[PDB]
Amino acid sequence: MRILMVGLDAAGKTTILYKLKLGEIVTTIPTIGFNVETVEYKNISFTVWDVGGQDKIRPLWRHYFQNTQGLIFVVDSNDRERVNEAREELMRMLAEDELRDAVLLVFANKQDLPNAMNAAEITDKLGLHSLRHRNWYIQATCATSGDGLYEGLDWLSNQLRNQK
Ligand SMILES: Nc1nc2c(ncn2[C@@H]2O[C@H](COP(=O)(O)OP(=O)(O)O)[C@@H](O)[C@H]2O)c(=O)[nH]1
Ligand SMILES: [Mg+2]
Repeated sequence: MRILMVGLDAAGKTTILYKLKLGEIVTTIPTIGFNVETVEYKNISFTVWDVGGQDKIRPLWRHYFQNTQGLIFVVDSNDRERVNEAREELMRMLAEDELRDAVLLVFANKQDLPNAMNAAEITDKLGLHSLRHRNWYIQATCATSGDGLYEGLDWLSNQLRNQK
């Protein structure tokens, strides 16, 4: 099954995967620049990738959103420099029908980081403090140890299957 674990560059995508261990990741280069890591094997299927509009205008993203039922948002809580880079992509995932119920799994790892915004504004400059109604979920995620990952994956799985 497919859950699009979206996230910026160096957020934590490869680590989470390092744990799950869906087998050496085939990191090929589809479009001049746009790389996608089809980390899809067995029950789990993660079409890995990064942000960037929608490549050099190709309907592959749409076909992903259409068939996908999952939604794992990994927010480099630290990257406070490009902060809105997510909001920019998310911009489309706003109205999009294909991904209505799809539970957005806000894995907010890298919060305790000295660089990142102070403790309180952690969930501020993100916009997840006021944005409600949308289907989402956010718990303290520690990929290194493994914490955060459990509650997230389980909650998502249950919600999606149960909601319908
Ligand atoms: N200090 C520390 N480093 C992290 C954290 N989690 C992962 N990183 C490291 O940051 C780097 C980028 O993560 P990576 O998995 O390669 O990200 P991806 O590029 O977005 O797939 C790797 O060197 C990770 O080990 C964390 O919260 N604390
Ligand atoms: Mg990669």
